[PDB]
Amino acid sequence: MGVQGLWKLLECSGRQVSPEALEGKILAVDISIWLNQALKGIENPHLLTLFHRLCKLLFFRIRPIFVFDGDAPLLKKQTLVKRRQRKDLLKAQKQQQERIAATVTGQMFLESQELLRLFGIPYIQAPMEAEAQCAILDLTDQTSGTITDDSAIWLFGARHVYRNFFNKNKFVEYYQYVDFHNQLGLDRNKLINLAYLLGSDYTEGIPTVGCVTAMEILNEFPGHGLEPLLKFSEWWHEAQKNPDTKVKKKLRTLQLTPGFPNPAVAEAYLKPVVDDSKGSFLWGKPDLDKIREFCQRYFGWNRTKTDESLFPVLKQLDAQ
Repeated sequence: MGVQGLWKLLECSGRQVSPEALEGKILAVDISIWLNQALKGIENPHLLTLFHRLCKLLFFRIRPIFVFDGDAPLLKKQTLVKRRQRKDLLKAQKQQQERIAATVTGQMFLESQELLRLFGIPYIQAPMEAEAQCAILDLTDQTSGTITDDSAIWLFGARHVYRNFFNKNKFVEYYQYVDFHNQLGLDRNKLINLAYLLGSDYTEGIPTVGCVTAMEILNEFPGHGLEPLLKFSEWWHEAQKNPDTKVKKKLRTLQLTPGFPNPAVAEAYLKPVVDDSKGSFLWGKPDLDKIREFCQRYFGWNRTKTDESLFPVLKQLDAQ
């Protein structure tokens, strides 16, 4: 999700840790990555995965806050419209394609929230981007960080990220921004400029521009904030207009969108819509009896089958 493979660049800034390290931490959990994965495709396997995942969290005495997406921002809605209409090649025919998609994500929102309530796990509906709201819970010190596999959080200014926390590999990667800012020399603004080139949810990139081509462009036009891309654009708009060899001749062959770099994109990552207010989050003891019913209704699980998974979690919670 987000950018094509920003994770590849950050590999070397990631300490591996044991789930046991996360014990006691308040952590934002991004559920929107799960919702999206499950939207494509045994009955209710999405809920089963959520069920297991919740057990892992509570078993390791993590106090998670689930964050669901609010309204999609303008740039996102626009870039999804261009890109879906670039893949194909009536006006109310796609309006029905978005209405069925909106009920399916609508049920899945409700089903997940039910399960969370039952496990005493608090959730919030972010205003805009969950990732951004998770990022601001991070910055306000309301969480000790975010559990997500979406590299986008970094662009919304996340400090602490736990990645691959739900994997068949089962090595939890812990990243802090501070460590990749010092060890790979990669700041927030550089990561944003990379969005502009590699392409993101807020902007399509430049077609033939990979991790390597992109980094070359930022090293070729050193600057602060958006300056590097502004100089790149100026030079390119000037090495187009006037028809004498130079090292980064590769760039002359690239063809960018007219308004690039549109500062609206940087603005959306830098000053996103979020709830800065200090919230009162609570954590309930899981309603064993109501989870048994849920598992009966959704998985067709007898009590015992539910109990097999649930008890180890509960007994594991009743030590400090």
